[PDB]
Amino acid sequence: AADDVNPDDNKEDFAVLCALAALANLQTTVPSIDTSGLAAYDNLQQLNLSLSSKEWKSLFPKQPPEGFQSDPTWRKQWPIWVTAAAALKAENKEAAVLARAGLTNAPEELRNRARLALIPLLAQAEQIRDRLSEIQKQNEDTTPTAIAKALNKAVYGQDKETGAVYNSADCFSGNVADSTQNSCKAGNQASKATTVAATIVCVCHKKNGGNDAANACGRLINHQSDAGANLATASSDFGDIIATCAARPPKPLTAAYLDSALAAVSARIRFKNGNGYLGKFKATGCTGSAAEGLCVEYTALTAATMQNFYKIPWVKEISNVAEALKRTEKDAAESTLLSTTLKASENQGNSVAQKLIK
Ligand SMILES: *[C@@H]1O[C@H](CO)[C@@H](O[C@@H]2O[C@H](CO)[C@@H](O[C@@H]3O[C@H](CO[C@H]4O[C@H](CO)[C@@H](O)[C@H](O)[C@@H]4O)[C@@H](O)[C@H](O[C@H]4O[C@H](CO)[C@@H](O)[C@H](O)[C@@H]4O[C@H]4O[C@H](CO)[C@@H](O)[C@H](O)[C@@H]4O)[C@@H]3O)[C@H](O)[C@H]2NC(C)=O)[C@H](O)[C@H]1NC(C)=O
Ligand SMILES: *[C@H]1O[C@H](CO)[C@@H](O)[C@H](O)[C@H]1O
Repeated sequence: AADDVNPDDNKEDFAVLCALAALANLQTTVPSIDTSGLAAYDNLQQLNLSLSSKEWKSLFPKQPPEGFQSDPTWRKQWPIWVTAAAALKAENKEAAVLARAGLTNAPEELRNRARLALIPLLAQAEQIRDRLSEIQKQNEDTTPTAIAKALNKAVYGQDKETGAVYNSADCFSGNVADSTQNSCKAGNQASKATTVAATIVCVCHKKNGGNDAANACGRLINHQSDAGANLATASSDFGDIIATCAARPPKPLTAAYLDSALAAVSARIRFKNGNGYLGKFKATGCTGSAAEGLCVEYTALTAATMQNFYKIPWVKEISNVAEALKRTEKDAAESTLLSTTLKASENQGNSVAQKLIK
């Protein structure tokens, strides 16, 4: 019976699935967009405003005044100016701005020369700040909570940040089917095994009624019960199986780690007779019977249609997280430098008075 599903025959598939199941209820840090440069630019805007004429200061309203409501620069800059005016209203803020810049009690001629000296500096800093602001916006949905929810959808079919647990109603799309064979199919019209947890049930469960493949996923599982007939009571058996797993992903979670996990699974799916299979398959279907199979049947999956594996909900959710992280990793690294530059521009602005006095 070497060709039947025996204890440990799905052990290596189970190690890969355990790594994926450990993405449930995840508490990870994400790569941080360094936005300290936004504050540095705001400080430059405040210095610029402080040094401006009484006529300019008088402008500061929800939109530019009549005559400028359609000027594209005023439309762009209005909220930035308004924020600077508001921040300068705060007790002793303007005095602190001027002191940092060497412009306390500055003669009027010096205030004007200083403001003019800031024109090229601010023009250089604008596009740097605008890129940093764009990165912030582009990445604002790459958060620990959004990742946890997506990964809990992947593992357990539960769109929640924490407290996700095995429940067949959520782990199998629409709950378990009439038969194990139908429950353990994914990608077909009647796709059912749409989570990592359902995949583990299908690849690892002990069916009731004899001729089961208990301990296919490892001899150290203590199957205290079974999955029932046709997965009717899979939850108790899943608890025994998952108790043997304690994979931990790298922290912070990376796109590379997630991509490597999906590639590993992809490299293990085997094609036979027009379907793909994860887990040992002998004949008939992925039924939980030792002489048939303990597997997921990727119905109609072939090497040439493998793109469809990436549309299965769990795979798509993990892929989406990986893609979000892939972008945020790079944008976080870019933002470090944008922010350091903007802080450097603030320091430059604070020095122009020394030059001009001399
Ligand atoms: C630091 O703080 C200073 C103030 O101390 C602030 O300066 C102001 O910046 C705005 C930037 O848009 C300047 O706006 C221009 O204003 C002229 C008209 O100027 C009169 O009116 C203002 C209103 O109070 C007075 O303060 C000023 O002294 C003048 O009396 C407009 O003609 C300009 O429009 C052209 O440029 C825009 C781009 O800046 C274009 O979007 C617009 O379409 C216009 O360009 C087109 O027309 C031009 C024909 O003239 C042509 O040459 C172009 O090629 C194009 O075809 C603009 O609205 C304002 O004057 C500045 N004020 C002072 C006192 O300097 C800085 O902005 C602030 N720094 C930063 C980085 O925030
Ligand atoms: C698993 O159970 C099925 C259905 O009873 C049987 O056909 C196989 O021989 C057994 O291994």
